[PDB]
Amino acid sequence: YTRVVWCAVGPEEQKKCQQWSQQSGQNVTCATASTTDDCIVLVLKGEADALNLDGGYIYTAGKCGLVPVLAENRKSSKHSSLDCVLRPTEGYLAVAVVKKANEGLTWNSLKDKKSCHTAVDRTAGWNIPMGLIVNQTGSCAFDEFFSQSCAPGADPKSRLCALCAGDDQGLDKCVPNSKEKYYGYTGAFRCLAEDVGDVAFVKNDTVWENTNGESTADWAKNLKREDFRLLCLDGTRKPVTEAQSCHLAVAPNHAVVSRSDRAAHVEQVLLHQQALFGKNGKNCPDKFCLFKSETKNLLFNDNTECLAKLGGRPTYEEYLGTEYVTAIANLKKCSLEACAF
Ligand SMILES: *[C@@H]1O[C@H](CO)[C@@H](O[C@@H]2O[C@H](CO)[C@@H](O[C@H]3O[C@H](CO)[C@@H](O[C@@H]4O[C@H](CO)[C@@H](O[C@@H]5O[C@H](CO)[C@@H](O)[C@H](O)[C@@H]5O)[C@H](O)[C@@H]4O)[C@H](O)[C@@H]3O)[C@H](O)[C@H]2NC(C)=O)[C@H](O)[C@H]1NC(C)=O
Ligand SMILES: *[C@@H]1O[C@H](CO)[C@@H](O[C@H]2O[C@H](CO)[C@@H](O[C@H]3O[C@H](CO[C@@H]4O[C@H](CO)[C@@H](O)[C@H](O)[C@@H]4O)[C@@H](O)[C@H](O)[C@@H]3O)[C@H](O)[C@H]2NC(C)=O)[C@H](O)[C@H]1NC(C)=O
Ligand SMILES: *[C@@H]1O[C@H](CO)[C@@H](O[C@@H]2O[C@H](CO)[C@@H](O)[C@H](O)[C@H]2NC(C)=O)[C@H](O)[C@H]1NC(C)=O
Ligand SMILES: Nc1ncnc2c1ncn2[C@@H]1O[C@H](CO)[C@@H](O)[C@H]1O
Ligand SMILES: [Fe+3]
Ligand SMILES: [Zn+2]
Ligand SMILES: [Zn+2]
Repeated sequence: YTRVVWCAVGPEEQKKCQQWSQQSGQNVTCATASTTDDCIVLVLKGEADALNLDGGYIYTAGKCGLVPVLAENRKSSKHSSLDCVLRPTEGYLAVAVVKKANEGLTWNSLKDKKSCHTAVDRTAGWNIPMGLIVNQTGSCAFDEFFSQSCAPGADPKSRLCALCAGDDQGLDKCVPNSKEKYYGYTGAFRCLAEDVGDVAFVKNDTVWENTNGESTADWAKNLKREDFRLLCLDGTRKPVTEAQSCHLAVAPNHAVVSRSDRAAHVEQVLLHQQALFGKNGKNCPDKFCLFKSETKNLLFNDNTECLAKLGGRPTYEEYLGTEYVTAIANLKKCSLEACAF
């Protein structure tokens, strides 16, 4: 009857997907690709049905005619009465984080310092910070601003990949999937924590989830929040508790995309799947939890409370908002109607 094919990016997501596939009685199955771009192509071809994406990729996917189905929703103070599935999403804060110990480093002295990015083309790790850097720089030269970086998905042999480490044994350097040690929110923050870079571009949640005992990963277990600072755009430095006054931008939540002709079908099965393995699901802690992967953010961010319905039936532009959509257009003149494929 109603069977959905999920697209996993890399071997670790593949493994989580296989687990979810087993436990769902094959109501969901898995396709695997090496990168997000490749997963998008599988969906266009019709060989995969769906995957969850950061806003940067929702933009790529959108030009290709894919559509947002459901969005990640995390815990909230305000909007509290409403059920998670119906509650509007709040977005996330993209911030630039540094070590307190690295004094006199401000937004205005980042020139030729070392940077850690989640990946190329992602919202907090790339589009926002580079969008800003290009704009206040006049130059589309973003690859020469930092002396060295880890920016997964850039040319392996460039300075933008210099700080990337690859895997266990040094392979897959700078691949934009979790084989790369410094990939994604967790990896970029690890890049800073281990003093590989001077600055990481992540979101506010990442700092709080890998400090003060929240993570039990060994590179993060001794980390303290007071040891970091946020860099604000006004040239000041603030404690991490101040993200609401010291952020680069507010980002649209990650969301599930699918081909438009499959949207309804994909929506139905996942609402059912989340009842079963979601945050309150018939079986989260006993058999399987869709929203956990021990801080690795596999398939979905681990802080996800549920996947929310989008009311207003957004096109991908409305979903990303005009604000962010122009930020991307502008950045992309550097490196108007298209679809990468
Ligand atoms: C940056 O990111 C970090 C990490 O995401 C954010 O911090 C996280 O924020 C969440 C919620 O925003 C926080 O949740 C904890 O909060 C309390 C602590 O015990 C727990 O339960 C509480 O429950 C009650 C009711 O459910 C409620 O209090 C009530 O408030 C009303 C009205 O104000 C009042 O009448 C009474 O006082 C009520 O009791 C609270 O809302 C609260 O939820 C939660 O279950 C949970 O433990 C996370 O702990 C926190 N994450 C971490 C790891 O620290 C941060 O907000 C982001 N900042 C910015 C700037 O956006
Ligand atoms: C890099 O550099 C460019 C240079 O501007 C910048 O591009 C864009 O900057 C503006 C921000 O989006 C954009 O202005 C448009 O937005 C206007 C706002 O709409 C108004 O809001 C009110 C408030 O509630 C509403 O009532 C109502 O919707 C109202 O219209 C809108 O009026 C117009 O569409 C404006 O054009 C500007 O057009 C755009 N400029 C260019 C060159 O495209 C990028 O954002 C910069 N990049 C980064 C990362 O900052
Ligand atoms: C796989 O598909 C369906 C999703 O609803 C589930 O089986 C359904 O169970 C209900 C109630 O017993 C029936 O009304 C449906 O008709 C059943 N589906 C069909 C068409 O056979 C089943 O739970 C799902 N598997 C899991 C574990 O996710
Ligand atoms: N509190 C907020 N302030 C400003 N913009 C927001 C906020 N919440 C969500 N957004 C934006 O709404 C857009 C989706 O309509 C997203 O791009 C997101 O950036
Ligand atoms: Fe993101
Ligand atoms: Zn703001
Ligand atoms: Zn509309």
